[PDB]
Formats: sequence, C-alpha cells, structure tokens
Amino acid sequence: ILPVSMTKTSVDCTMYICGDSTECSNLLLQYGSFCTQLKRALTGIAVE
Amino acid sequence: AYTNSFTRGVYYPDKVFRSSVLHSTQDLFLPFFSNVTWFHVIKRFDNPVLPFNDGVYFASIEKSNIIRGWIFGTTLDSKTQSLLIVNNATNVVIKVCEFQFCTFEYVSQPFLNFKNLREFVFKNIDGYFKIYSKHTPIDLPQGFSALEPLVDLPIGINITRFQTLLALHRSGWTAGAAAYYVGYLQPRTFLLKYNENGTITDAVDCALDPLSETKCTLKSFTVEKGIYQTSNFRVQPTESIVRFPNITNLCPFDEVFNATRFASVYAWNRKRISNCVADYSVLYNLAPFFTFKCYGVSPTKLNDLCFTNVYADSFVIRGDEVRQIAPGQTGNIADYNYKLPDDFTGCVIAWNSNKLDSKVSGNYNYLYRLFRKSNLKPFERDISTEIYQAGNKPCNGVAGFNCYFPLRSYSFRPTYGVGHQPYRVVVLSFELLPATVCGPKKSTNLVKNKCVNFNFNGLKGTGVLTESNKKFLPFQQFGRDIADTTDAVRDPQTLEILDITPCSFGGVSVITPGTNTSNQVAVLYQGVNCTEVNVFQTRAGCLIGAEYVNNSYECDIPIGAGICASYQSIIAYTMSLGAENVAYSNNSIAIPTNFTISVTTEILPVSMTKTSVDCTMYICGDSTECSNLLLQYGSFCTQLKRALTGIAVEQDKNTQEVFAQVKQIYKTPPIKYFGGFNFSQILPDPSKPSKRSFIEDLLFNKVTKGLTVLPPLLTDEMIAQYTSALLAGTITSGWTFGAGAALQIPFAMQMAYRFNGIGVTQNVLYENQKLIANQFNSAIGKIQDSLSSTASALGKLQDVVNHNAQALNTLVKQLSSKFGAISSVLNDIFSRLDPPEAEVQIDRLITGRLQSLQTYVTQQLIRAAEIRASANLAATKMSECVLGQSKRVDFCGKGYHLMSFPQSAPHGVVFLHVTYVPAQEKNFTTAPAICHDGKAHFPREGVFVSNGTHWFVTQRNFYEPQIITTDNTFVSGNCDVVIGIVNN
Ligand SMILES: *[C@@H]1O[C@H](CO)[C@@H](O[C@@H]2O[C@H](CO)[C@@H](O)[C@H](O)[C@H]2NC(C)=O)[C@H](O)[C@H]1NC(C)=O
Ligand SMILES: *[C@@H]1O[C@H](CO)[C@@H](O[C@@H]2O[C@H](CO)[C@@H](O)[C@H](O)[C@H]2NC(C)=O)[C@H](O)[C@H]1NC(C)=O
Ligand SMILES: *[C@@H]1O[C@H](CO)[C@@H](O)[C@H](O)[C@H]1NC(C)=O
Ligand SMILES: *[C@@H]1O[C@H](CO)[C@@H](O)[C@H](O)[C@H]1NC(C)=O
Ligand SMILES: *[C@@H]1O[C@H](CO)[C@@H](O)[C@H](O)[C@H]1NC(C)=O
Repeated sequence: ILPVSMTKTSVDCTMYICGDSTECSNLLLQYGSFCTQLKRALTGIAVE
Repeated sequence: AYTNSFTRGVYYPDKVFRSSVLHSTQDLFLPFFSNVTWFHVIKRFDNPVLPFNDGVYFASIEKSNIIRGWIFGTTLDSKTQSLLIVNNATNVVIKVCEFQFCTFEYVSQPFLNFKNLREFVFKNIDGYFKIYSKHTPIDLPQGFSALEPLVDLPIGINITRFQTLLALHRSGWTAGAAAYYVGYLQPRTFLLKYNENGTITDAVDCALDPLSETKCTLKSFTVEKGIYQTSNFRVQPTESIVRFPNITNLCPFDEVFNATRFASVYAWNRKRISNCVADYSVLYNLAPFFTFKCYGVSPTKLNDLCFTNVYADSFVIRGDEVRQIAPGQTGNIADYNYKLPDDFTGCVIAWNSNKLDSKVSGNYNYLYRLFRKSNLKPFERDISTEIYQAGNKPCNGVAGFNCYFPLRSYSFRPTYGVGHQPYRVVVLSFELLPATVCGPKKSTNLVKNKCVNFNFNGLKGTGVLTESNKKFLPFQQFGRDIADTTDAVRDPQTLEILDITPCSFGGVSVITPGTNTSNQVAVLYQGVNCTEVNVFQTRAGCLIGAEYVNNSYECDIPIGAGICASYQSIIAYTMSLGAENVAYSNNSIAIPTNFTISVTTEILPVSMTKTSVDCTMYICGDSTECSNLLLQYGSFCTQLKRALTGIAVEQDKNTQEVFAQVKQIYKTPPIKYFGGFNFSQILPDPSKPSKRSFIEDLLFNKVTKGLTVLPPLLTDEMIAQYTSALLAGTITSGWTFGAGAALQIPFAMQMAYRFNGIGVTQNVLYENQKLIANQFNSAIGKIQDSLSSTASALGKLQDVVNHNAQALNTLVKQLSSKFGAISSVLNDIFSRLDPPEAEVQIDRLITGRLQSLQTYVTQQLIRAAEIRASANLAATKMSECVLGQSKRVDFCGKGYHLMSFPQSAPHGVVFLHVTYVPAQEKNFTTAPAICHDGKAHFPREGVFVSNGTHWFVTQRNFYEPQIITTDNTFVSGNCDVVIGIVNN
C-alpha cells in the first residue's frame, strides 16, 4: 500500500476561530494576515 | 428616469504617491454600474434637497458657472453652524457665518456631446473634509477621470443635508439644458492601478461583480482562465429557537400569595423556592397589590435572569407599617421583627386583606415584636417570648412592672382606618451564590430543514433541525457522534429527538474565463443546497450563473466532484474522460510505421531566495533598549540564523550537484559543426555579448527591508557556463563526461547508440538521420514559439519564485502587524505609557514577531526539503537524461527517452527533453510460429509478420523486413506445442 491522498481540508480561519460570531470575527480581522497565509497554505495543500 | 452611473467617483485617497503598484483601500466609495436617476431642466421645476448622509460624489456639467455654492445645516439658527461658499467678481470666497436665509473664513485661487465637467467631493470622514478638483474638456459619458486631492480640512462637524443653489441670468431669465447626478459612498474596496508616471489608469471595486472579486484577489486587471477561491458562503440562521421544560408546574408562587392565613411579622415564614421556573409577569399584571416596590431588581432584566436560590418571606402587617419594608428604612418593624439589608436586591409586595384578616370582634392573631433588647444583626431572628426586664428587678417568669411580654397583638378590626387594615406582605429574597431558579425564557417553536441557532436545555449551536426516526433510551438527554459533535437533542414536552446535521456553509469560488476572452461569470458554492441560496445543483454544491449541459466535454476548469465548466455564457458539465477506444485482439497485430519526436518543456525549481536573518536587527532595529530586552530571551535567534545558514549551504550544494557535477570544464568551440543540428537558441552564441541563450533571455524577461539576499556561488553567467559545459559534453562527447573525461564521439553515432538503447538499429537512423534532424529542428522552433508566447510555460518556476516573493512579503508585512499598540517605535510607548507596562507590551510585541519569524523559517525549511528533493530529482534526471539514457518511464518526460538538453533558469532549470512518441499505427497479421521442415524457426530478436502475401522478419516496433537467414534463427525443439501453427 502507498497512500495517495489525504482529505483536502480548506479550513476557514475565521470560522475556525470565531464561528459565525460577528464581533469575534471582526476582532479577528484586525489581527493581520495570519488567516490569509494559513488559508493560502491549506489551499496549496489541496491543490497539491 | 433611471440611468447607469457608470465609472465615476474614483479618486486618490490622500497625498501619498504610488509607483506602478496596486493598493486596496477600505473607505466610503461610490458603487459601479449603479442605476442613478436622471434629472431634467426646462412649467415644472424640480428643486430637491439631496441628503448628505455619509457623503456624496457631486459632479456637474457646468459651463459659465450657474452653480455657485451650497448650504449645509440642519436647524438654520445660531445653535448650529452653517457653511457658505460664494464666487464674487474676483475670487472664490469660503466662509462660515450664521446667515438667516462669523466663525470661519477661507480663500482659494481665482477661478478666472457635452463639453465641460466639474467634479466635487463632499466627504465628512471623522471630521475631515478632503477636497478634490478635476476639470476636463469633453447620461454621464464613458470615460476615465481621477480626482487629485487638494485640501484636507479637519472641520469636525456633522453634515446631513445639502443642496445646490442657482442664479438667473441678467443681461428676463434663461435656463440651460443639463442634467446632474448624485450617488452615494459605501464601505467597499477598490483595485487601484498606477501607471509608469504614477497616475490612475484602471479601477475595479472588489465586490462589484464576481469577476471584480477575482480581480481584487489576484491583484490584476488581467486574469488567467481558471477557478479561484473567493470567500465562504455564510448561511444565516433564519430564526432563534429556545426550548425548555419550564412545564406549567413553574414555581409555587400562588401558595405563598394566595395562602389562607399568613404567619405574623415577628415569626415571618421563610419558604425556599427552587428547582422551578419563575412567572413574574403575572405579578405585574396582577394589579391587586397595594405596594409593589422592587429596589435591587428592575423589571427589564428581572424576568430573564438566573439566581442560585429565591426565598419567599410572607407575613401580615398594617397599612402604615408597610412602608418600613425598605432597605435603609428602619423603625419598630424593620428593627425588631424583620430587617431588610441596606443592599436589598429584591422586591417588596403588599396588598390589602381587610376582608380576610379582620374579625368583627377583633382579629388578635397577628402579632409583632414591639420592644426588643437590642437591634438585630443580619440573618438574626428573635422568636424569643422572653419576658422583658425593663429595670433592675429580675422577671421570675411573671408579668408586672418592668416585666412585659415582648409580643403585642394588632388591633385588626374592620371598622379601623386604611392604615390599620391588615396588609398582607410577601417578600421574595433575591440572592446568588448551579442555576435551578430561572424565568419563562420563552420556549420558541422549532423549525425544520433550516440551520439556525437553538437553545435546547442550555445548549446552543448551528445546524439543520429535521425529523429523525431513531429511538434512543429515555433517560439519555442528548447524543454525540464519533467526532464528539452533537447530532441530536430531545425537546421537552414532546420527548422527541431531532437529527442535527452540520449547517450548509461552504466556500465561494468564481468560474471565470480570461478577461481577454470574455467577462461573464458564474459562482460555485461548496456543498450548499440550491434550495437555501441559471441555478444548478452539482454533486459538490450549488452552481449559479452557468447552464448545465447533458453533453460532457473535456475538463479545463475543475469545479468539484468532476463538474467542469468550459466556454460556449459559460457552460458547465460532468467532465468527460475522453474517447473509448481499446480493441483487444487475439490474432491481430499492428506495427507502427511513423511517429512524432515531440519536445516538451519540463520545469523544476532548484534554488530559492536564500536569506539570513539577524534576529536582533529584525525584531528591534537599532533600538538599544529593544536589543537589551531581546538578548535575554535565549538562543531562539541563534537557532533561526543557523537553520537559515543550513538552508543556504543546502542551496549551494544542490546548485553544485546540479551544475558542477563535473569539475573539469569542457567548452563549445565557435565552430559549431554538428552536421545540420542548429542549437542557437540553447547554446549561448560567442557573438552574443553576455554569453546567455536566447531561451534564457525569454525566461529572464518573462520572470520578475532588514533582510539579505546572498548571491549564488555560481552566478547567472557561471551557471550558464556550467550548462554550456554540460551541453558540450553530452553533445560532442556524449554521456561519459559524468563518469570521467569527455570521451569524444560523433553525434550521429551517439544518436545511433541512443536508438540502440530504445531498440533501433543505427541503419534506421542513417536512413532517417536527415528527417529526424528536420523534425528535431522544427520542434525546437515550436519550443521557441511556445516559450515566447506561452504565459503558462513557466508555471513551476514562476510560482516558486512567487512563493518566495510573497513569503518575504508576508514576512515584511508582519512587521506592520500592530497588535493593538500605539506605535511600533518604543519611544512613543515609553513617553505616553508607564515604563513597567511599556516593558511588558514590548515583550508581547517582540515575542509575537519572534513567533512570526520562527513560523516563516518553519515553512522555509518545508520548501527547503521539498525543493531539495526536487533538485535531487533534477540531478538524477540529468544523470539519466543528459548524462545518459533513462529506462525510467515518465522521468525524462512522457514516453521512451531519446535525449535531453539542460538550460539555465532563475533559481531553477528548464529542459528540452527528446521523448519518443509513436503515432499512426498500422494494423497487421502474425502467426505464433513458423514451422519449416517440421521445425519451428524463431528470430533471435524480431517478429514474423505477413502483409498478406509473404512472411517477413522485422522489428518489434516497425516494419523492416529482411531475409530469414541462419543467423537469426536457432535450433530449438519442434512445432508440436503450438495449436493451429502452420507449415511455412
Ligand atoms: C510520416 O508521415 C509524414 C507525413 O507528413 C512523412 O513526411 C512526408 O514525407 C514525404 C516523402 O518525402 C514528403 O514528400 C513530405 O513533404 C513529408 N511531409 C512532411 C509534413 O514532412 C514522413 O516521411 C513519414 N515518416 C515515416 C517514418 O513514415
Ligand atoms: C484492426 O483490425 C480489426 C479487424 O477486425 C479492426 O476491428 C474493426 O475495425 C473497424 C474499423 O473502423 C471497426 O468499425 C470495427 O468496429 C472493429 N471491430 C470491432 C469488434 O470493434 C480494428 O479496428 C483494427 N485496428 C486498427 C487500429 O485499424
Ligand atoms: C392566585 O391563584 C391564581 C389562580 O387562579 C393565580 O393565577 C395567581 O397568580 C395567584 N396569585 C398570585 C399573586 O400569584
Ligand atoms: C539554425 O538556426 C539559426 C538561428 O535560428 C539560423 O540562423 C540557421 O540558419 C539555422 N540553420 C542552420 C543550419 O544553422
Ligand atoms: C507484401 O510485401 C512484399 C515485400 O515488398 C511485397 O512484394 C508484396 O507485394 C506485399 N503484398 C501486398 C499485398 O502488398
């Protein structure tokens, strides 16, 4: 056996951190490009 | 009546310059392609007053200056401030005085098919009035115009109303024919582009269109054809649902209030009320209480607040003595019978009961404490009927002088007045120390087939609440799944379970072809039902804007679950694999007669933008305080630097393995006599000044602080020279220069050796030398054209250069991540903050940046390993493809390998592999064996095929018949094993 694929998992940083909480998500948006680079890395995982 | 506002309102945000860079900003902006009302001027007069709101983009088709000035105000008196602008005979006058149709004045420069335009901006953004002016000689027409900033005036006033003013003509009045338009600014993000001079050329609002969002994400006005992640679909909970037991039972409030006879005030009855639901809304609606006072609790939060326990204190007192039941208030009842704490958080309820608690002969059953020894401490209760010693003589249990019974009876008679009527009083003590005491909370009816927010016995979440036909054990309240997430819950009063499935949120992507091709877009939603969001439902989600096709074509833009969309509107479909072809055969053979020598670009990243980070300089700069603070945090910085040095030495050694595979440097003579195989685009021309290949030139012009970039040990020139040496070896001397000296060997016989490698005799080459040469050179020309005209030819190198680039870019922007402080320079923190807290915040900020750098170098090592493996593959395939022939399939490109030619590239390599690709098979005849004289004759290497007339021995891959001699056939057994063999 050679494993071929994982389950590609594009995790939204905002959903992961605050869910649908508008106040928490808005506060998260202040924090910077953390979620941006994380999502880009995860999408890189998926496209790979 | 309505018309398109088109593309007006774009302006420079402030007085900063940007050179050929794209910035996205978030302020109040005018929407694009907006449907704006059209005005008319001609006996109907339209004189409306436009509301300022948050601001307006006000442009005028103005000639000869009919429009003069505006009036801003709300009340038109001295309480408010009004701004007035006029343009008298010389100049433009800016004033602020309280005219009844002085505080501020200003002076500007003198001003001294549609043709003239005057654009103005009314912005009041945090008290700022940024001024812009743009006039250009020319339904707002199709065109482009930006508004340069002139003055940013911090007026600091609120604007809501504005209106333009006209003037008649004196020379009798004449009104011109024109139309003006007013939009509105909203918070939205644009895509600014600046030219090589530094002016705005093209602008796109992000959320204007799906294509606009694609442009906003990709930071370009040109976008390749493909699928791009945009956002995530947020399913909004339709309704809020709450479900509690709170069954009728509720709390036994009635038994306390509606009791027959209460206990007296001195021995007031304390009832613990708990494990029930409050219904205080009845008490307010009761309207039968003479006194209703709540001190520490207000009715708004009273009915929806939880407390540990609530106690029901009830008794009967007189009307005049009701008022002593109050925190702070004292007296004969509030000191000896029952004292409220001065912090009484609760309610006081009292009502008249002269009907029940008054007997005609005198109701003497309700008593008080008249005269008590001292005052009472909190939570003290004097029920002692001890005879008072009001003097010196001890009371030996008998009454008399200085010996009185501490309890006296109320004179409750119906004839008595209002104050002497028995007023039944109930006090509910509110205190909090577990929450078994709650109010109604409103059990809201549930919904079905909708993911909403719910409150099931104190549990909250989002997911669809649908019918479920599972039977779970009665005592268990709710369940969970393998991943511990809740999947069902029991609602009280029905005892039925509802299966909870995760709500239907998913990502948002836009299927959009290249802007050079079209501009129609469609939106894909990840795992979203089409009934909650023309509209088509995929196996992967809901597709909006495209039309599904029963016919299936070849996939080009993956959508999801095999759905793929191609251009016609943009049509989507389940992807078609291809053409069902293979015709399995028993007695049928086919012998190829022709082929193509395709040449395919193969791309491998080799190097990265290697860097070393001074940790102290990175985090602090030249700040001595910050350096002194940081150096005490340990050798994390040393780990960082040394890991980066490992990266750099790894990069150099990969480069050496790739290029300096041979220490001896062979050279290409200016006399490039290859017998008609011109390699000018790959081999640097001695006439070319910088000794670089034209393909390298195409590559290089196609491809595009506080940190360093170390030069490669082998510069671009030296790498090119290494590649030239490799080419010279593998061409003039062939593959052996890897194993030692470049043993010279003529090129035609080297290719003959290669065909012997793939199973072809050198005679086949010699008969095909010229034609394969022409095919190869034409293929080289196709390579030239493809690399020159193909933006996707450099996908891998261009993206790895990217990955490095935006890695460093997120690195530098991380320094711009403020983390909630005032200034990243330590001086402002120290000057406006206490030094002790300034130090701690400094530590927090620097440790955040340190974590960021560690994370960056973490992924830098990740690509270090990845591209290191890739470059190992690159060296291996120069060994197997340049330094020899590879037996490996799909390793020197697609198919049997023939030859390879390395080429230099920025931080990587590019190859032109010669991969053998057959074509045009021809279908033939064969027999298992040929039996001659009862003897089976087999070719040593070939296969007997017959075209229909004669038997021939030929090649396994091609039809080259020859005479079956005694040197190709061998003596081995007989023919008696094969079935159906023929005698030939
Ligand atoms: C494969 O087919 C091509 C067909 O294009 C052959 O090339 C032609 O050969 C004839 C014979 O001299 C020329 O007159 C044509 O000009 C050629 N056409 C082209 C486009 O080059 C080629 O010879 C065939 N090769 C084999 C091995 O069968
Ligand atoms: C090789 O010969 C066989 C002869 O049976 C071919 O099989 C048929 O080819 C015709 C040609 O179009 C088809 O219409 C038939 O459907 C084929 N038969 C079957 C059962 O599918 C075969 O196609 C030939 N192969 C080549 C490459 O020419
Ligand atoms: C007395 O009993 C009635 C039932 O008829 C109830 O509705 C009411 O709330 C009770 N009185 C008070 C003060 O709660
Ligand atoms: C090979 O290519 C070069 C450059 O495209 C061209 O000048 C030359 O004529 C071609 N043919 C030969 C035989 O060199
Ligand atoms: C089969 O090949 C031989 C060899 O050239 C040729 O003489 C013969 O005519 C061919 N048969 C047919 C039917 O073309």
